[PDB]
Amino acid sequence: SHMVSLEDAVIARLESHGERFEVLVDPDLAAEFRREDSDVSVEDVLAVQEVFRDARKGDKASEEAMRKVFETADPLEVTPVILRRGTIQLTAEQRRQMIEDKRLKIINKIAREAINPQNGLPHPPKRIEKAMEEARVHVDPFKTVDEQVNIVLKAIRTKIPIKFEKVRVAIKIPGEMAGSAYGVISNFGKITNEEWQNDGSWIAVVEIPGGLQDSFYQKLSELTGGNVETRLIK
Repeated sequence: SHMVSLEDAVIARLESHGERFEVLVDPDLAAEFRREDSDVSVEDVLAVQEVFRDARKGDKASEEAMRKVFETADPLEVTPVILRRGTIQLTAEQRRQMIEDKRLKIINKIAREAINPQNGLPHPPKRIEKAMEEARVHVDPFKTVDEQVNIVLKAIRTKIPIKFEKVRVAIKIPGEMAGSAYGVISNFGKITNEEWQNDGSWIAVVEIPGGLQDSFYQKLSELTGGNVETRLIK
C-alpha cells in the first residue's frame, strides 16, 4: 500500500491576493494529477487532508478564508484547484534528488526506445547522456519522465541521429527452453508470431523497443547457454 513519506512530500501552493494556500502532496502523483485525463484521485495525492497557510510552518487555513477564495472549505475540493492552478515548491535537497532521479530515468527510457535511423542500431545510455550535455539539456525536477522524454528527444535529435522505433526480431531456440524464454521475452517485448518447428525447436517473432536489441540478445544467450539464433526481421 503506497504513501509519500513526509520527507518526500512537496508543497503545492496557490496565492490569491497575497494569501498562500498550501497542501502537502506526493510529487509523482501530483505530477500525474496535473496531466490531461488522469485517473489519479486527489485522496491519493494528499499526504494529509489539510489546507495550510504555510505547510512547512504548520499554520492552517481558516474555513472562512477558503470559502472566500475557493467557495468551499472542503480540502478535497480545494486541493484540485491548488494542484491545477498553483505552483510546486521544493527544498534544495528535493530539487537536486528529483533532477538526478529523472535525469537517469530519461537517459534510460531514450536508450531503451531509440535507434540510430542510419544503421538501425541502439544508442548506449552513455551516448544519449553525451548528447544531452551537448544540447545543454536541463532536466526538470517535477515534470513526469514521460513528458520530459519527448522534450529531451527533440533537443538531442540535432546532436545525434535518433528516432524512437520498435523492431521485430525472429528468434530460434531449442524446444526445451521455450517455456523459459516466454518469461524472458515478456520483460522485453510482445510475441507477434510463434511456431513450433518440425525439428522440435521453437521460433518466435518478438516486437521490442529498438534500443533493447543488444540486451535482448544477451539475455537470451545467457538463458539458452548460447543455444539461440536471432535476426532482425526482413
